[PDB]
Amino acid sequence: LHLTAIDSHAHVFSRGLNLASQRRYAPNYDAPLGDYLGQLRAHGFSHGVLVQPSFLGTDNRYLLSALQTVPGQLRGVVMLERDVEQATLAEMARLGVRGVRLNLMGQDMPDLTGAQWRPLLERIGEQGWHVELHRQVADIPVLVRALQPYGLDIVIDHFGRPDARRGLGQPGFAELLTLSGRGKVWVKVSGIYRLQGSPEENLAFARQALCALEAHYGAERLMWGSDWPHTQHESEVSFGSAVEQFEALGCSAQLRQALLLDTARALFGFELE
Repeated sequence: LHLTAIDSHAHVFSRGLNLASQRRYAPNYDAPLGDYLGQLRAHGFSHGVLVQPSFLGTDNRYLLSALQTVPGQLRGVVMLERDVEQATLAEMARLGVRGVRLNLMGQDMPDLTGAQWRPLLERIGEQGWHVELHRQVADIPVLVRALQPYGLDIVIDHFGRPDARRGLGQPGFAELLTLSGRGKVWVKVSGIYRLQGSPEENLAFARQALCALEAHYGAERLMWGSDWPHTQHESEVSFGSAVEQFEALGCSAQLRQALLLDTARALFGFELE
């Protein structure tokens, strides 16, 4: 109910469904809506964004089913097949999805400026949906500049997935702090435990990255994510250990309100107050 704080980026999926529909990539434990909702209230956050989990591909049935289960409380982003009709996009936005995630990371580099993607890029544009990116920082500036012309919001995952043990002048992060984003570029500060480093190194870099990122994009463009249930890091990370890392960044009260509410509240339209 009360819009106290918003968690952007999170996944849900049932072990019984991952066993009944037969999947094998990264499905073992169960991440039901209830658990996530519990972990949310348990740490403050009242609203969240369900992002489509990679191992489910275009099947957004569970995400869609969980959005209706708790109306208004969640928004979530999906993954769409190459050619999709506006009809289904509208019906999804009506359900609460406000963006699409291409999600490459460990996938073959797509040519967004190409013609085999435009058919979809136009569909999401007419709906106002943003496009979520997830790939090495090295490729981010190229994917961003490709979606740049389409005039739509671009959300970058996990600091841009740079290398914690490489500095801010990294091959991809550098262009990021100098990118030409007409305020249409968002960057998510989440899952620092993915920066290919030690929990103490990623944390040191996450600290520097934030200050540099906000200095170029602004607080109204940075939002915090839990990345729950933290896939491939379940043993090391939990919702609480993720918040604790947030508290560790040492963000002033102002930025925290932007990273935990204001920003995400705008992009996903959580117009509640």
